[PDB]
Amino acid sequence: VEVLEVKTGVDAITEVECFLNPEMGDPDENLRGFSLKLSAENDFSSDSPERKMLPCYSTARIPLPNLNEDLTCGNLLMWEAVTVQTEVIGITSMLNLHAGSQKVHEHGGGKPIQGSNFHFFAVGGDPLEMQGVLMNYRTKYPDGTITPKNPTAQSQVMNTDHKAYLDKNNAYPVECWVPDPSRNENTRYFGTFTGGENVPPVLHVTNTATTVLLDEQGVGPLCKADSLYVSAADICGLFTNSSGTQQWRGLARYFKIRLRKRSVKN
Amino acid sequence: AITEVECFLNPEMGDPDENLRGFSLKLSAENDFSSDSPERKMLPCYSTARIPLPNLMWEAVTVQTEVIGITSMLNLHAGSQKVHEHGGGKPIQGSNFHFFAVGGDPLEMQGVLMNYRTKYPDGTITPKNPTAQSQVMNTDHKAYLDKNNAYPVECWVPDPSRNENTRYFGTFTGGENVPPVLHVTNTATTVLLDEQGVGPLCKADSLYVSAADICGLFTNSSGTQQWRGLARYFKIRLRKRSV
Amino acid sequence: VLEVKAITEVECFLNPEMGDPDENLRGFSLKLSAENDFSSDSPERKMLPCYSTARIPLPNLNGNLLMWEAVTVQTEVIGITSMLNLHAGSQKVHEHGGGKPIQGSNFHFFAVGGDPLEMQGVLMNYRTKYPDGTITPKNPTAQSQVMNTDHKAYLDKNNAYPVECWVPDPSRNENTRYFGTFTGGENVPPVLHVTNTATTVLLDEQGVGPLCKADSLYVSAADICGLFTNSSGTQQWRGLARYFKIRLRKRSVKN
Amino acid sequence: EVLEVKTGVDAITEVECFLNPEMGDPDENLRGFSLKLSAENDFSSDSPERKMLPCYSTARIPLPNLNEDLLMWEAVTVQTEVIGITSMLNLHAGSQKVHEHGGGKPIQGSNFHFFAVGGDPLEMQGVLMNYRTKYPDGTITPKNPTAQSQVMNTDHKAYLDKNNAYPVECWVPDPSRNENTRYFGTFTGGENVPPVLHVTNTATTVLLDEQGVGPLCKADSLYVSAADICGLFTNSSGTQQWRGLARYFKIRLRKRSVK
Amino acid sequence: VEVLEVKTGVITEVECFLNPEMGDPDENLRGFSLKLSAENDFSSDSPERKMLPCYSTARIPLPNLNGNLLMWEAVTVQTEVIGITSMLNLHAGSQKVHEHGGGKPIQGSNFHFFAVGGDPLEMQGVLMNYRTKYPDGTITPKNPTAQSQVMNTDHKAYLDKNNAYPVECWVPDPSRNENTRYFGTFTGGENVPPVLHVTNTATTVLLDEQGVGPLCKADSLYVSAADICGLFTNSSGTQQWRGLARYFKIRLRKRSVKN
Ligand SMILES: [Cl-]
Ligand SMILES: [Cl-]
Ligand SMILES: [Cl-]
Ligand SMILES: [Cl-]
Ligand SMILES: [Cl-]
Repeated sequence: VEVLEVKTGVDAITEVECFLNPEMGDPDENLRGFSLKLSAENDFSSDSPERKMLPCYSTARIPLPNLNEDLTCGNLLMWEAVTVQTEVIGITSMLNLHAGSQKVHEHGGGKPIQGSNFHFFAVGGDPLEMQGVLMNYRTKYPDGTITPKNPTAQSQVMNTDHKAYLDKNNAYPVECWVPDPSRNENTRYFGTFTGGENVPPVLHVTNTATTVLLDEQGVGPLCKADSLYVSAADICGLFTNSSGTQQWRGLARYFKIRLRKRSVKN
Repeated sequence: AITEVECFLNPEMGDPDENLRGFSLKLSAENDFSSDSPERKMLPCYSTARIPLPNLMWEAVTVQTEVIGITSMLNLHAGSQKVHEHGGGKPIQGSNFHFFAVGGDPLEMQGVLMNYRTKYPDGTITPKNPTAQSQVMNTDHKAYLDKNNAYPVECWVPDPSRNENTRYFGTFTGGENVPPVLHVTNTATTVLLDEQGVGPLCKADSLYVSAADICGLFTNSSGTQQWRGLARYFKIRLRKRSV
Repeated sequence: VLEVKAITEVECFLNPEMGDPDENLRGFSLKLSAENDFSSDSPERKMLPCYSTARIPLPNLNGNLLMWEAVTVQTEVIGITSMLNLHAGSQKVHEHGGGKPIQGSNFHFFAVGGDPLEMQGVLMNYRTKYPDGTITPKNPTAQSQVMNTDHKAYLDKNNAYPVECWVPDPSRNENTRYFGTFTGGENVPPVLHVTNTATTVLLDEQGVGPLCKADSLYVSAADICGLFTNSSGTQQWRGLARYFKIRLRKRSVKN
Repeated sequence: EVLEVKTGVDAITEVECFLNPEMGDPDENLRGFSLKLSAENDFSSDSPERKMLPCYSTARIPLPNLNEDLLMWEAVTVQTEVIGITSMLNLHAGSQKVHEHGGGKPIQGSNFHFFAVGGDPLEMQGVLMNYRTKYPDGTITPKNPTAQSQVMNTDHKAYLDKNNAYPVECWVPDPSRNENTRYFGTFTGGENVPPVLHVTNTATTVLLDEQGVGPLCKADSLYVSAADICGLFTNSSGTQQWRGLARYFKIRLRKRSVK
Repeated sequence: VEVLEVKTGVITEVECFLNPEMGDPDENLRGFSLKLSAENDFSSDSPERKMLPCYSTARIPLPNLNGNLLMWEAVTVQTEVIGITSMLNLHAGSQKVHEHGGGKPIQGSNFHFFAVGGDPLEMQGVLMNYRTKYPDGTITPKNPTAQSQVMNTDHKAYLDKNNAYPVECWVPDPSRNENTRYFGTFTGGENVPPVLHVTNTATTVLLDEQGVGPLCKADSLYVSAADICGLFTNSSGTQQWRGLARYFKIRLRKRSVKN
């Protein structure tokens, strides 16, 4: 994390940068960035996934410099997030087809990472707000995860009881939660899910691409209590081991966020 | 002057028992066209809701919408057939349909059938007195989407010759191995204004939302297959217009 | 072509013409044969999808004259959700599985003009012996497998011009606008969109749309959605109807 | 040096043509196809037959004669599409059944669609899969290639100056040249690649560069070039042949003043 | 440097064809990698040097232009992959798709990347397997840990040597590269079709949001690339990366700066 006062004064611009690590499970000390091997074919009535098999959302709160020296003034200053540049880091590491992966056929190279993937990021001045949805409401989730409380069959579609803040890194399983479009007035989020056994990962990098965070009235997220929130999930696909077992692979996400000072009423 | 309303519309995939809400009954295959009698719980239907408004007319101006719970398909540990020996479960994939409508009147639909001789089960509303022409265009088959969980998706499409007071959007992608591709963002808005700058006008102080979101097929360990659907969120901005 | 002068709307649903092998299978073709030698390729009539077309008469408005000018079209394929019936007739994807979706080669095409669509003949196999009731390239040669300029036709009859023999002619059609997409392959997914919010403008670079020459408006289409695979393994083309809503205006022209 | 566009009577013209594909044409009945594909030749003994090799198509269109000593014809737009795309809906003839009782296999697999419009012949750069390929009489291929010819060897410069002679697998348009040509190509490779081809008489490609100047036709000649390999046709035996289709061009030109 | 106005008056272009560095296992297999190994345990993963594609780079020298000084500024780049049609050779080396069929197209995982800057490309290391033992002649992350499989900020490198930095080890660094523009797309998968476009009508603008392009502060311009097109499958079943050269044409102008 770096917080840089690029310019000071009324038109002050501060740039925050950070690399958010993925939280795929990390089943042992040497497989950081991967999940535990996937189980299959568990009956809905006895589906008890292991902690390290479940990728979770990544998140961090980044403290910003205090702007208000007199807290009793009629007008106070807040940091306002105006743009974000972001990309997934280490995509070329998937070109290692010599280590660990099942050969595609006899005498062939290793099988590329492929299959279902999810790429998501958010930037806001409050924690990202999430809605819970489950494949199977009777899944017994493991200690260390935070998942929908008292789920019912309705939790497999929409159960409005399942509201949460993404307020803990490596705790909210990606399979249980989505960003909540009925809330998040102070966050911009973006995600794409692509499902399937053989789905090719497609990932772009460039330092020339910027996303604008301003709403239709020209206001970006406002950093409450001088806190900027970054969230991500970048499940790149499934790594298939020589044995045939499969593990999720994730990669870190870079953020560069440009902020300006907005005057608001107390 | 301006008001916003929102709704989470649940999918109606069939719901074969109390536990399998959001899924259909397992799919039958290979019925002859002359003896095709599908069970009610096997047929996804269109979802719809009528949203009352404060009582000039309310004009629908924009809609924000997205499919809810897409990441739930990352549960590959529960119920699904292994992709190979020692491998994880098979992702939901295959034919899918994503559709929504916003209107001041119920959605107007036209009936088209794969097989006109299909015997549809009690509880569904399907084209009446179908003929072979019902497999192409039979203009007799007009309906209003006036009941939730009743009009099967396979029997009905939005009618482009009507719907003067509704805007609708859908995409059908067919095939066994088709990957679901779903995007979420709170930064996308669809403007509902026509070329004259006029949106859907809510006739009896009612706003109509409609959806179908069949995400693909879930393959059980045994090889059987079931539709999986997801709820759809709507946030509609309305303004008052005099008439 | 002088000033614009007033406004009328026509709409039509054009049925597909996939072959219709019996009275129950409207919208399908006869099952496909395979592996006919080029020297003995005699397709049956009901196996061959043809272009759909209709002529829509308009009011007769007549030194100068007035003509109906086509300005915009809204069009879409009708019944796309019918392909979610995987219980009827289709081969199971595997044991205990649902039926196989319609998929594979598809062609989606429409045209709007004030003359019949002008077409160019091109054939896979020039030696194909086409059946009675079809209108195909006359006196074809090896060159008819590439470009043979002899093969000019008007789409002047419904359910007669096989889709496999004919394409819209880009060297002609001055008074028609046409649009088509061919996607080929064994397992290609059908992808079809619907919305009543999309309009195709028919005006050319000078703001002039198709002009209905003898008070007739022409619509044409082909919407082969893919192949339907029966339990036996036999395959049939499946097609769907196309809707047209065309807005016209009155235009002054010199005689 | 380019001056003002010239307007007036006869300052505009339009030309059109159809360019036939050059896929090999293995016998008198198989126009538009290649000879069946061989496979698995060692790089040291790779001798493709003439009729197995698709070649670029090209033609020169004469324009109304302007005095070369000052005006030149300037190509402004081109309308172009592939002709006969629906012919691939013939699945009854020649093609291997997809399975027992099934229809024939569609044409699919690797494909290349390319066109160019210019006031000079298209300038090409040679690149080879295998520098040791022994090309047959009747083809013009990179001369005296080396191992470097499998990547970039700048000796391999050629003009597309002969129809049905330059194999598509040996040559690409040269981005370091072609100051007076606009070219456009897409290669898609793979066994099962679906052909995707659009037609419409409403789409135009503008040939003007960033200064608003199109190709200038040197001696009242317009050069058109194309390659449209649509995929592989699979015979019932399992053998495979390239299938190609003709391309139509309609080019609009204007007179431009020069010095 | 404080950037002042563009120096106007009676702009230059430089160009380069940058060769791919796929490993080149012998004198005849320029542009390919060594055959790919598979299934090496993470604890004993020792790739041979000729199996590892590396980033390509070149330095283009420029003449010095000199209170206010002048520097060359890169405004636009035209770039494309060279030799894409070479993949239509399905007769040489590749395994037949089925009995009596043609050869298997190049397909599978591919990466296409370029950069243009006034300093060498700045890179960040990320590994599939931190315990990989890389071969002599490669430059790879130093003292990697488990954290090196996600983000380890210690792994910073300059692309300061051609055919040395393995593609699999390094990515352009978005936290640096203030004076370079880079662009890349990774497409992974066993059977991914290559899709490659060529046209001389496409230009990438290298100006930033203030209208300033990369500045050649030490009178040098840097081009960098990786173009792994896919995997070639030999008749034996073995697989090799295939790469192709990348063309660059960069338009430069003179920019005044404060000393
Ligand atoms: Cl909860
Ligand atoms: Cl009815
Ligand atoms: Cl004829
Ligand atoms: Cl040469
Ligand atoms: Cl390092």
